[PDB]
Amino acid sequence: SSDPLVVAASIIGILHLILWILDRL
Amino acid sequence: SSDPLVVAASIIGILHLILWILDRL
Amino acid sequence: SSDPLVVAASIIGILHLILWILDRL
Amino acid sequence: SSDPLVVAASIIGILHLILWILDRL
Ligand SMILES: [Ca+2]
Ligand SMILES: [Ca+2]
Ligand SMILES: [Ca+2]
Ligand SMILES: [Ca+2]
Ligand SMILES: [Ca+2]
Ligand SMILES: [Cl-]
Repeated sequence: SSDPLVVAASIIGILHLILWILDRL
Repeated sequence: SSDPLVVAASIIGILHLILWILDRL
Repeated sequence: SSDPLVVAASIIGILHLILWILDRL
Repeated sequence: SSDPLVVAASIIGILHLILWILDRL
């Protein structure tokens, strides 16, 4: 388990990557 | 809970994203 | 130990960096 | 505490930011 702040940041990071990929495709 | 180093890095990462967004807006 | 989601995000982040480096080299 | 992999990724992430800043300055 992780700090809820870290879980939040990890999710935001992944969604950022996904949106970036979709933008370029 | 997380290592204090990881908590620090997560906060820095989020603030980086926020500042980037504000810069572009 | 960390949340499996955070472990996943950390791995993705590192592989992203590696691929970026290889792309530029 | 965190998974050693996550600690490693957090350190790499921060050093990446620092080097980027120094490069631009
Ligand atoms: Ca806490
Ligand atoms: Ca420690
Ligand atoms: Ca933990
Ligand atoms: Ca969980
Ligand atoms: Ca492990
Ligand atoms: Cl963690």
